[PDB]
Amino acid sequence: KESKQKIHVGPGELDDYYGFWSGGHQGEVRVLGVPSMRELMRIPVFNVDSATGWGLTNESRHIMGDSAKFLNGDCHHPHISMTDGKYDGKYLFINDKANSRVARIRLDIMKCDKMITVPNVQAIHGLRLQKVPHTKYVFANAEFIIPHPNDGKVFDLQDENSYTMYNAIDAETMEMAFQVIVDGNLDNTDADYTGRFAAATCYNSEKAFDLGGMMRNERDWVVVFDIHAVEAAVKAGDFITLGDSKTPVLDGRKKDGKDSKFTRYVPVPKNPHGCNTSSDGKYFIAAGKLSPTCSMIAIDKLPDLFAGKLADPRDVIVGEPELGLGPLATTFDGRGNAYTTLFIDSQVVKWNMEEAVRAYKGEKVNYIKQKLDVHYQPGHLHASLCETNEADGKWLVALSKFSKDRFLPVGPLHPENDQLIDISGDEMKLVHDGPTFAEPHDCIMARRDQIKTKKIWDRNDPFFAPTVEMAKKDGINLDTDNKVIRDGNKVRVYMTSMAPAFGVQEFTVKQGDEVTVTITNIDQIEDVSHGFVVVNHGVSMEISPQQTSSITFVADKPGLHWYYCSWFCHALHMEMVGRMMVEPA
Amino acid sequence: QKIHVGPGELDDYYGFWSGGHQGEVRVLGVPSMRELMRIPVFNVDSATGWGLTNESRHIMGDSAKFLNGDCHHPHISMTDGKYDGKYLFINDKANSRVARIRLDIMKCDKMITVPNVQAIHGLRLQKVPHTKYVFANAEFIIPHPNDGKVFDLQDENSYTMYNAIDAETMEMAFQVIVDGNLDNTDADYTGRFAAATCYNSEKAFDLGGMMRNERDWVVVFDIHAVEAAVKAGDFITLGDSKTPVLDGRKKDGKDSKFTRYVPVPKNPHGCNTSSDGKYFIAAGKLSPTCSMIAIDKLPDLFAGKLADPRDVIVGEPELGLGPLATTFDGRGNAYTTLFIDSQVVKWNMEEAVRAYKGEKVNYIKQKLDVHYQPGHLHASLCETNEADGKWLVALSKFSKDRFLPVGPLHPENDQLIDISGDEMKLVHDGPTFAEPHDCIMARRDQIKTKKIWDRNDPFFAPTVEMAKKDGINLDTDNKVIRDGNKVRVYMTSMAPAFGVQEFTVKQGDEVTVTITNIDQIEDVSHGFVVVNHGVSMEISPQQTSSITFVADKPGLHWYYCSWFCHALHMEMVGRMMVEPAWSHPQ
Ligand code: CUA
Ligand code: CUA
Ligand SMILES: [Ca+2]
Ligand SMILES: [Ca+2]
Ligand SMILES: [Cl-]
Ligand SMILES: [Cl-]
Ligand SMILES: [Cl-]
Ligand SMILES: [K+]
Ligand SMILES: [K+]
Ligand code: NA
Repeated sequence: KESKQKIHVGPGELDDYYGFWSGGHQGEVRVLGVPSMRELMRIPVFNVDSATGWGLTNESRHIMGDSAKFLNGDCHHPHISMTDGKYDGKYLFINDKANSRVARIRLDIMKCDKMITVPNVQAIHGLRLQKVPHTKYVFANAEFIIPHPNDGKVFDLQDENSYTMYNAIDAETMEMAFQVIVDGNLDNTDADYTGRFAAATCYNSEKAFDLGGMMRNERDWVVVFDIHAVEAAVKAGDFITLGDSKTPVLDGRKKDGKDSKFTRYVPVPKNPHGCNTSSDGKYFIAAGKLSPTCSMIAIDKLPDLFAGKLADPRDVIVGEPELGLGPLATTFDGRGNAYTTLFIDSQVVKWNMEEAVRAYKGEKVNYIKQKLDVHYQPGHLHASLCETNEADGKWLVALSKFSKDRFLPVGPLHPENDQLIDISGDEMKLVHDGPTFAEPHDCIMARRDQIKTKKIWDRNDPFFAPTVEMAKKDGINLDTDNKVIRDGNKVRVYMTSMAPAFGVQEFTVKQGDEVTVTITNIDQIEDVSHGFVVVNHGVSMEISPQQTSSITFVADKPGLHWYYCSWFCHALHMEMVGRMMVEPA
Repeated sequence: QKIHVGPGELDDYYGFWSGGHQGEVRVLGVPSMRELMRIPVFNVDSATGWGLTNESRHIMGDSAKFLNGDCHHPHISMTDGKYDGKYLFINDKANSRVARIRLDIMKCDKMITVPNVQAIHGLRLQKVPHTKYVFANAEFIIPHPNDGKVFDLQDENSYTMYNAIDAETMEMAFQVIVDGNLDNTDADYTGRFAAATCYNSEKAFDLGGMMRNERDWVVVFDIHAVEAAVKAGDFITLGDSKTPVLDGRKKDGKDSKFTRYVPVPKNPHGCNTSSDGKYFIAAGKLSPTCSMIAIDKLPDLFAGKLADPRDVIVGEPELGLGPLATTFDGRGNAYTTLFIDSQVVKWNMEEAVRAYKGEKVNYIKQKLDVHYQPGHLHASLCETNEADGKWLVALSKFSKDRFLPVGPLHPENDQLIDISGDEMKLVHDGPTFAEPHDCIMARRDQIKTKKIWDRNDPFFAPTVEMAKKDGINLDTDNKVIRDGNKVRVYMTSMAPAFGVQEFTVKQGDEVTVTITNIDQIEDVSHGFVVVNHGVSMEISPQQTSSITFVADKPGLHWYYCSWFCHALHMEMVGRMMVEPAWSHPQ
């Protein structure tokens, strides 16, 4: 009834929830403790991390594939895998708008373990997960219409072969499952609580490239996907492929006004943005952005819509409440209220969904409960467990783009303001302003008990299994060996490390040799991480307890070159060093 | 003392944290301990494009090829022994660099690779009469020349050097060859003396060798003597570097004019100047002590009026297991991390001095448990004669069970401690990524930042020069300049529209995009990302930023604004059209 949760997490006390923040155009994922709002860990994903060597090590570059050549990413939408509509703590997925990727993070090790470049698209933006029966598919929007093929003969966005596609990735294999060509474009997406339906907002129904063109239509739409119908067509072989990708491609466009089997287009005003599934599974709610509304699609009416039982796609709209200026996203407390960010008015508005549905029928009922000022210009917002049937109505985070005077000045570039709001009672209460770097757009919270992590690595972990395989071809037992393998101009150093000593403390090579150093940390004490840096060679990486990590570099400078442990690991940490001796050409 | 900063309240101090082996500098508010900004330095930042933009790579020079750094020691420029808020400097141990950050724009504006050395570790600034020199230690002994003919650390031409960088020019000023090696460093309150700890007086490469001697030393530098030798032209140069090199090694037991070696146990680490200017305090690490060098006595030591370099030691208090660093409250107390005992020990410097003369007095005042294994520690304004005795941060290397589990890699634990009273009080546990080693605090009124860029700012003046060569007025022009296989796009940006919304190139063209943000509203930053080309940068109000990339893929390629700038931010986009190679001269 009253909103009175405690926010202080004192020394020695622990946070109640994990928070997983997108890193925005900085490209990483950040783990926070909630309600303290402190950053506990950074998980490199699309960024190159000097500390752990993500982007430099062989294990990381193998996961990134050819996209290892890119040093940037732009991530917005972190989501946790589900079983039976509840978080299962297995995986976190996130998009990369800058280089068109999806990444998977394993929540037991808190590392990115798979990455895919989505084929034949540009800019992976919207991303959310199937909820029921479990996260079989990752659903991802490609935002920008492009020519097909994109070979430089045709540039017109109006061409019959210019379009974008909705993407489904197999969550477990991290291979593409299928793609659906759509009209217009794609902004954000969500899924239902059965597995049959997904939905995405579109703001460029006009297929224009200019600002005024993209705002011409009074209504764009939410495109709804009959995933069962897509799956049936794939199983029957009723698909095409594009370019050199084997991914099954289904055509979800309207042809001469005739609907595809795979899609329905529900008109929604106007350049709508957020696309959020209510926790009771009743509605896809589209945030109206240029229209001061949200539109509520009754998921219960979608089978009739696809069966041809409804005379008009607008018939699945059962509410369209007027809320305020610039609605961008919606979340849920599991008590029947929705909470929507108003970018222009700079507020969070709390409103009762069933009352909004009755107001749409002509009933005189006030569905707006409260408007709370936020600081300033909120984008997305997220209530604890909102993406699950266990939405607990405890905490809300609103992620606001202009912090202005809310923090000390730090130069021309400002932090975002991610504000923690207590929603446990009848009144929302602002309790903490959290400055963050580079515009997290969205975040996701999980109860402490939904996340189970490893304290030390398993020696059979898939994360470094290819390196274990390399060692096997060299006849190396990584748990014990300290040896230097010579192979023409290639040199493969294998060593164990146990604080405060590297297992190989010197080695000699020829100028120009390509050197690979593989280190296995055989300490068993939790938290005794080691590092490895080769001075003046651009080489740096983490080796945590029982991990094997490897890095490759060319020894292009004759002479003595020191290497050292970068992770303070022991009172003799400064002395944990070695020498690479490079004999001149 | 208020410990919690509520919504709408501001922090009272800035904190500048080192980013450790992550390579950036982090700006925190104190006492909230929240991170307000990240300043990329040695890391590549996807968000702002540091390491990708032409302006950043120009500042990095040839070292722009490295994607890593390892920074430990951030320090703020001083005038008359007080922070003046102009510059922050920090080391790079990984690739042997020093970087300068301009505190008005909160960006690294200068970087230097220190010549003929390996691993820049210790770094601190001259205090008096102002920060003319940045002092930096090269940690590892190497051969000179390091050409692969000699590897022996015991060769007469194998050594390391102490380094002085001109703070304003960010060019080398001089280097001093030393015996042993170099760990941490600090400077006095006169400008004459600096000092550095050494742990490898043995010139060894193995753990046992490096621990062999019961004492190493702190080496003291007479900067007046170095300066006088440099003006007299009495120096040599190494390799292709023109930096004056002076010889501070002993030769057959005889001291050089530039250095004195004060025996100190044992593999000492921290080297900290007391805020009253009396002492260089070396933390004994493998010896459970700190050693106090009376800066008073250094002139006499350099004049030969003392029988034993130890005679400048006036205190050696026994404190506990693994002393690593010392800081100061400005009330006559010192605070020392004990890495092994996992504590901060508060002690009275004058009473330790009296105890050294046999007067039995208990100089130890309190020991506070920290969590766990503290390295460096920093009290507010400790590096100045304004040491205010309010806040202390202890930066601990093992956080274990102090935060929620996050997998095998744990955060560090930087703990905020109230030292305003007689009793140290632990108030906040602050988790941090990648091992900040040290940090530095400044009062809010010691830092003055710009809200909008100046159009003549040196950060992008080279880009303005390039534009002028093309006849461009960056404040107004939206033009595509063609120059063979180079294409130079110049545009203004004003939310929510790029001033050039489309341009066409040939496959293989080298494209430079230069964008000047002509919005005047504070906080209205723009971004620029080219999809699937690895291209990303920030353009803040009144900044010009530029980036260069190869249009290696035919077809249409979207670009977009990455910084939420406007209600129509999703629609602030453009298109690069790349004509296929088969349609152009092979
Ligand atoms: Cu291993 Cu420090
Ligand atoms: Cu410009 Cu968003
Ligand atoms: Ca539209
Ligand atoms: Ca020694
Ligand atoms: Cl959304
Ligand atoms: Cl309620
Ligand atoms: Cl120090
Ligand atoms: K912002
Ligand atoms: K650590
Ligand atoms: Na992959």
